[PDB]
Amino acid sequence: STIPSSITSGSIFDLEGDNPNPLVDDSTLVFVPLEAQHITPNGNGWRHEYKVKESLRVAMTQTYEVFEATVKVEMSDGGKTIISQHHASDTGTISKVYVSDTDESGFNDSVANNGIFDVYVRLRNTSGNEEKFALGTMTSGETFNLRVVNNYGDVEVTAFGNSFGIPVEDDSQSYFKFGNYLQSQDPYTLDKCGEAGNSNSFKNCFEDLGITESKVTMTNVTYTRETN
Ligand SMILES: [Ca+2]
Repeated sequence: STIPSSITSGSIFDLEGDNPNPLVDDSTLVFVPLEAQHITPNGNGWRHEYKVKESLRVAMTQTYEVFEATVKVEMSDGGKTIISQHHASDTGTISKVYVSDTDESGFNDSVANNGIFDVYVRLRNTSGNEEKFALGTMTSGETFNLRVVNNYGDVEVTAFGNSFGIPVEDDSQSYFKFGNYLQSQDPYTLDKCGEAGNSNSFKNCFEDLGITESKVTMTNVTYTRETN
């Protein structure tokens, strides 16, 4: 199936990282932050992703959205990226889906820099605390199915046949984003590398971390959005 127009045309999503464009063909999206190298003032790395445009943003509890895709990940050992997330008005996050090869405990692998990436989700509950849940593991080159649903405040994520969801902290100007947001972080110590707003600092970080590859390919993509 071809990538929906809401994404390709910009009717719903704004692009972050113009070059190269993620649409490599009518049916494929390729996110390569090491090439797009898009930065934001508070970002901690490089990204290549789409975000629901500002004018359409409403509260999490005021929208029904469903994002689904076949996701292939090719990345160097030790890499860590966020491939989908619900962002809040300020600097807050509501939901985040990761593919990371770090030593953070609590997942199926949790062994830094060994080529086996943990795929998990972090959801911020109504008390403002994040609850994390392991979905599966994968090695570079593998593919999995991702489905994220925000049912008017109740967010659910499914991957590898595993599902987890809870009602989340509401935000009046929330917005969904997806793609490849590569995190500048040491996989062993989890310490952040680089300086905010300094692209060259992140360039050096990824070089020193040995992250020379990070490509998230998405196919069979679908996105539904109903705001009331
Ligand atoms: Ca690992």
